[PDB]
Amino acid sequence: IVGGYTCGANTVPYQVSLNSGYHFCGGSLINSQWVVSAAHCYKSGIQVRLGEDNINVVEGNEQFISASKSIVHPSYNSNTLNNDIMLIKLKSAASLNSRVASISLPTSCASAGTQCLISGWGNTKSSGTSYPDVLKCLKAPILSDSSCKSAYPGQITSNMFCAGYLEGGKDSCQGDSGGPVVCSGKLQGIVSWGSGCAQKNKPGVYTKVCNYVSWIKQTIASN
Ligand SMILES: NC(=[NH2+])c1ccc2[nH]c(-c3cccc(-c4ccccc4)c3[O-])cc2c1
Ligand SMILES: [Ca+2]
Ligand SMILES: [Cl-]
Repeated sequence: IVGGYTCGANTVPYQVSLNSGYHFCGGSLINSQWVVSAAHCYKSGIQVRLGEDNINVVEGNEQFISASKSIVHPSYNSNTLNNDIMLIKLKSAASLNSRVASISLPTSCASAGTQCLISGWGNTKSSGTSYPDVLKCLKAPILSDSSCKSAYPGQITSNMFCAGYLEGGKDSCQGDSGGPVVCSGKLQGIVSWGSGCAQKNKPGVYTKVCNYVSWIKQTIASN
């Protein structure tokens, strides 16, 4: 997260770190046995780490659970990143409490102007790499479709939305992919891509979760 602030330990209880010997992507807990992340964060050997703040120090509250299976959306396109969503089923259910809690899926999509909270352990520099130990937060608004399409002509599908600041300075970045974009207590987006990080007129692009709720529900119900 570039231009964000330190969240404060366990203030984002649905945030998870996907780990394979190092942190490579974020994710969101939506119930005690399932996590939602981005399809491009897929790999084998994923250990989901819940209740984290400093990802390099065991401080207490952490729950490390292995993924039993990861379900990449069948229509995921790695060249356009259209349908960049994945569901991860945990080997055992997590113990939910005040430090580990799930986030609700939306019933409707959000409107431009909605203020959301994006979090993650990704890079905090736009020009260079500086990875933090603790979780960073950023409050950012969803942009209108015209501004998004005007910024990325020909690359935005109906399953994506832009959120951020056109002046530059604040954005999600590498290491944040797969993580949550929460607005009014509902998970509206998943960190997907962007051109650089925090550059002027190049806002971040997120997977529009409201378009996948029936898919998530049906897939979980059958797995
Ligand atoms: N400007 C943004 N808002 C933004 C958001 C998420 C991002 N993720 C990345 C990213 C960069 C390099 C590699 C990966 C990557 C690739 C495979 C698996 C996991 C992460 C990224 O997610 C850049 C990147 C940029
Ligand atoms: Ca830790
Ligand atoms: Cl267009």
